[PDB]
Amino acid sequence: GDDRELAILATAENLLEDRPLADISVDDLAKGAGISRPTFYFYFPSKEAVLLTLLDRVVNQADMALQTLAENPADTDRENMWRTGINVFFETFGSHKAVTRAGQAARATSVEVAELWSTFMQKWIAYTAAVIDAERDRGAAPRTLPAHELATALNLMNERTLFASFAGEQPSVPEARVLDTLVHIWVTSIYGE
Amino acid sequence: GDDRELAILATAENLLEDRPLADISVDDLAKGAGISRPTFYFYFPSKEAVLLTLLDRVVNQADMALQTLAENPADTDRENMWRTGINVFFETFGSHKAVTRAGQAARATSVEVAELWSTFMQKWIAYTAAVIDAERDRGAAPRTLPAHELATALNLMNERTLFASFAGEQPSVPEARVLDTLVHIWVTSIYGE
Ligand SMILES: COc1ccc(NC(=O)N2CCC(C)CC2)cc1
Ligand SMILES: COc1ccc(NC(=O)N2CCC(C)CC2)cc1
Repeated sequence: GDDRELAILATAENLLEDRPLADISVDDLAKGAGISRPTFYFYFPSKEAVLLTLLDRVVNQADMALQTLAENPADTDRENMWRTGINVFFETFGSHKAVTRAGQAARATSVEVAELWSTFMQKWIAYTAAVIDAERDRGAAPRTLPAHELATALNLMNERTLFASFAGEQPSVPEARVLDTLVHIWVTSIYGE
Repeated sequence: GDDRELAILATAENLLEDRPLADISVDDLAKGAGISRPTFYFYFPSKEAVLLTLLDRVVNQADMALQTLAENPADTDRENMWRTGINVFFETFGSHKAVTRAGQAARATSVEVAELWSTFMQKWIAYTAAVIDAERDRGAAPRTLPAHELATALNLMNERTLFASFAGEQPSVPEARVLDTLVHIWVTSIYGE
């Protein structure tokens, strides 16, 4: 079970580097995984379900990395604190660009992909707002915008900006500049009065 | 010519308030415009071409409003200067939410829609960077990030945040909060050291 499922998922991630999900057949997935087509349908109903599982894996990888960071004591340097956090997403999604690209596109056509992304964005926004609230409570950040509203716009900026950078969209921030760009906007907007 | 073309465009904008372009037929468009199907094909090749023209109209409306603002002397109050500028996009796109929603979705499936949006984003980013550069030259803004990179992330934030707000996505900034939210992040990031 585990082994043939993992092989299908690995094959899908590899083929999505070359082409979009529309141009990948179940035959391609079964062939890559060394199984028959009917055996593929035992593990997944569709190529779309495979992408959902890949995206779920990547999103939970980012979330579990963020939880690991949240568990350790807080970085005493506020800019570095936020940079290490944004970097979890930069490195996790940047290490899975094909799944990232395909998953964002699938939000349009898949309610399960749209709901997965929504769910995790709400969790990441809530956490961001809780950190901003803690910074205000300790007198390290000014009481300016509603923290949850600020957190929402900053998280949406990172969603759009990181995906544009990884896809090489025109326009985009160069990948080698995007972490510095986003940290600057987070720190100035969280700590600026 | 002008009159039947305008009627098709008006019908399309009206029907997109009720449903997506996928659920609107050429019959629906011709019927709404008081023409036959074959007469529709004289003016446009597809329902997709109608949406392209609607989006083109809206994007050029925003751009021409921004040009009008760019022509007048600069607002002496830096926060108000940026607020009046962001408000051009808030009001223009917010007044055409059905075309906005349908056009953003069509970027996925239409190279002409994707190129239209890209073209105008590059123009708006260039203008933003030129204003930031002028603010630095006059000693009103600090020389922090590369202006074009800062401008790119701020414009992508507005793209994603305003569209989420107008679509009522979860998550989103409430529409009644989104202008204040974005102005705060632009002003703190442009003027913060
Ligand atoms: C590609 O999509 C996203 C990429 C990044 C984000 N969010 C973040 O960077 N953080 C920064 C650190 C914070 C404590 C949690 C949120 C959201 C979406
Ligand atoms: C919905 O998509 C966008 C909505 C807004 C923008 N950009 C802007 O707000 N401005 C602010 C003022 C500046 C001088 C030009 C750019 C881009 C995309």
